[PDB]
Amino acid sequence: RFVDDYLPALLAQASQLISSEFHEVARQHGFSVSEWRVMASLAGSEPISIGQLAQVTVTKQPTVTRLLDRMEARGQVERLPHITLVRITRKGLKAVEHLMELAREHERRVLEPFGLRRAEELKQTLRQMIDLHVH
Amino acid sequence: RFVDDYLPALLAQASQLISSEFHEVARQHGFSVSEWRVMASLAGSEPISIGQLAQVTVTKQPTVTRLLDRMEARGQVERLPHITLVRITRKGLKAVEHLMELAREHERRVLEPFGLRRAEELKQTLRQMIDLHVH
Ligand SMILES: O=C(O)Cc1c[nH]c2ccc(O)cc12
Ligand SMILES: O=C(O)Cc1c[nH]c2ccc(O)cc12
Repeated sequence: RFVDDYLPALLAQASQLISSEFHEVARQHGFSVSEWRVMASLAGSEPISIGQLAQVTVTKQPTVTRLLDRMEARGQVERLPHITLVRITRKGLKAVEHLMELAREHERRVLEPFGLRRAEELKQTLRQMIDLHVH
Repeated sequence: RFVDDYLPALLAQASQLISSEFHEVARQHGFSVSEWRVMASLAGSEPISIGQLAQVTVTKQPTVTRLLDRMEARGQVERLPHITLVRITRKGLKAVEHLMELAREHERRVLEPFGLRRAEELKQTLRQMIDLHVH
């Protein structure tokens, strides 16, 4: 059956199922999905462009702009001129650091049954695919 | 940097980038994303439940119900009693079969740089992850 082996369908189902699990934790800790993606993507990062942030958070750029309006109002991120760059603030980092710990724990549980070899192979393949297909 | 290696972010970016490429082709051939996912998921399949279809198409069940209302009106799918099951009709299969050929061609181009070993490993890992995390 086509869909059983079709790569884009497999990627999309695996992604939705694993992410939905962690999104429950994120909401339990007062975060929306979009807030979690923005703060976790900026944590430990150099300032990046709005376009880069939109790509990594898989969010449309106009949606990201509205999101940054309100996250900047709450002091969690800051927009800078270089093209507009964006960074997480210390307030945002302190707000998200425990959640990032929990995210790493959840990821470890998801990948443990596969073993280190298969887990690293999966992550490397995904990184290579992103770098080939990004615009 | 957290996000560079975080599995759910990697899965979601790879999935969005590869799928967006094929969605362009689907629209060029008169299909919406949701129509493509439903018809391709049902092609060659036994009738499946609305809940199963919602999971495989990564679409919320109420959205799927509205989608099936209009796809059934166009004669592309049919809802049956067993729990409601759903199948593709011959009209729907004829409408989507060429697009499925093009989808297989696009998938082959996406996976060719990785080689058969890495491609099969990726697909097997994704299938195993889906089967572990589905509800
Ligand atoms: O839209 C995409 O590429 C991702 C996707 C998720 N579920 C699907 C089921 C069938 C299909 O053809 C594609 C998909
Ligand atoms: O929401 C998800 O699990 C998927 C996702 C896509 N891009 C992200 C960037 C950072 C992050 O923590 C998660 C994600």
